[PDB]
Amino acid sequence: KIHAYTEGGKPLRTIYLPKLLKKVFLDVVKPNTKKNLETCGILCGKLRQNAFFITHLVIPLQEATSDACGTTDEASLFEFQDKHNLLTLGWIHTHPTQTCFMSSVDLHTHCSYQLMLPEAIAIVMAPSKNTSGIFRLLDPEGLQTIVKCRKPGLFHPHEGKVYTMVAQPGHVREINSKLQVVDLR
Ligand SMILES: [Zn+2]
Ligand SMILES: [Zn+2]
Repeated sequence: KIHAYTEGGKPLRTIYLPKLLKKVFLDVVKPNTKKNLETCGILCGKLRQNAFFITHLVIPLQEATSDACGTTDEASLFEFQDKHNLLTLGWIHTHPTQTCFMSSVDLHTHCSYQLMLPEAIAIVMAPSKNTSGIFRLLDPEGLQTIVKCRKPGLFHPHEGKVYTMVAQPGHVREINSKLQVVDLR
């Protein structure tokens, strides 16, 4: 039995993550990584008995670059999530050649995730360098920094420690659960 807490003491509910998810996602977006392109996908699922279970990897309509990859139809995703009663628990994306780390845009993106949902996680694939990582912002020091950060330019550095890695064991907990990929493209 694990109880995890935030930098400021808020308790963190567990997130159950399918062991298959990471490689399945890497497979689904292989067309972009072999083409050296960033591909993101949304981690959805249910609140059941005070924990979150990730049940769906939703791949949104998106615009992929070598360095970022936002969603480009937020409405089709919301329809889909509303239809199937699916909360957002985080997201995952590929760094095709780059290392395993949270880029500057990656922290601004995750910031609005972790604001909606304190437990939210960002998963990062580095398929060339053969690494992955599950990250979150520091709560509150790191959210504070990124909410105050209206500074410009998309690789802009950040003051002090901004993000960290969900720990092992943690509030993220890998299990052998079934998995559904939903490709919205
Ligand atoms: Zn990134
Ligand atoms: Zn910034």
